[PDB]
Amino acid sequence: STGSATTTPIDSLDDAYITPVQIGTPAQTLNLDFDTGSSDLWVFSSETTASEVDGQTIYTPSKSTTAKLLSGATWSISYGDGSSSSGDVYTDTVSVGGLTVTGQAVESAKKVSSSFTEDSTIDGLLGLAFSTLNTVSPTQQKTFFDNAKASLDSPVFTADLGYHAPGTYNFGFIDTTAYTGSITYTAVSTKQGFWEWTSTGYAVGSGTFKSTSIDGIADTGTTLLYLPATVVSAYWAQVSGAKSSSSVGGYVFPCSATLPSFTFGVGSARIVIPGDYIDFGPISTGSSSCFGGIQSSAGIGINIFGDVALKAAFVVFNGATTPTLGFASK
Repeated sequence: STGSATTTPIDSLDDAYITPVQIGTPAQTLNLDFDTGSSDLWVFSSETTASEVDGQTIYTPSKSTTAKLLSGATWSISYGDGSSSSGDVYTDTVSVGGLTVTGQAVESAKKVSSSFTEDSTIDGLLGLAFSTLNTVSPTQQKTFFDNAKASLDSPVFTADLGYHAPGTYNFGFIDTTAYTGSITYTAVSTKQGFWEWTSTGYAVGSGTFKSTSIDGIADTGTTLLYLPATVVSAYWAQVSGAKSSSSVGGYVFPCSATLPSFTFGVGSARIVIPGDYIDFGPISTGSSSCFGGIQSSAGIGINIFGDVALKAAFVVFNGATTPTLGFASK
């Protein structure tokens, strides 16, 4: 089997991407944030505290003839941005882009933190990291990909995120029309539950490439590119007036600037992030200070190849017995 679904930016900045997902019988379609940095499929629901729902579409298990309470199971997750959610668990039929999994754990939110309530466009998350990170207790549950894997034509999914445009998540096949050149594959460590890999270096603009190992995670659920402070300082030093602002929470730059590109290494290959992808717009409405899309990972404890980096590439998440990641230009 295969599936193919379009993923759409939630706003003009590509702060996140939503993909329609069919849950239950008859189908209830919710727009979920596909997150290769976590491993829970959770949704706003008929059980979510009413004051914490503000425009989201909810899953109502009592209206699904295939829903079943997973008796005794609870979940609770906290994300790197400080947001969180928790609740109980149903199993139900879940389909993405024509690919169907029966018996998928659908984690129904009883509580969500304010940033989830405040984002009316995201109806929940669909985790695509390794199932070892799934938070369901006392019986840990499998991700949608893990459940689908054996049925797929090939045990892979691909992320093709757009810059200020829709893109695609494919399951079970690699669309050879969706990228240019060849795909370079690189080793993955699953020891922390992430799609963790080692970039071979970077360049700023037209500058020379610096060969240096940068361990980090491929995380579709993180907006920005978070790298070591040395690398990030070298980037922003090429932008007149750019500075790290403790009050804003990272590097800002004059909105009048033209940003340089940023290149990262994948083995001997190179992925180029155009400068425009690094512009996250005014820090507050009408400000001439703009927020940077490359930020320091110092204090986060891990480097994160988030959407800013991933959207510059066609990315293969290879879930073969020994997982690997593939990157191609596009």
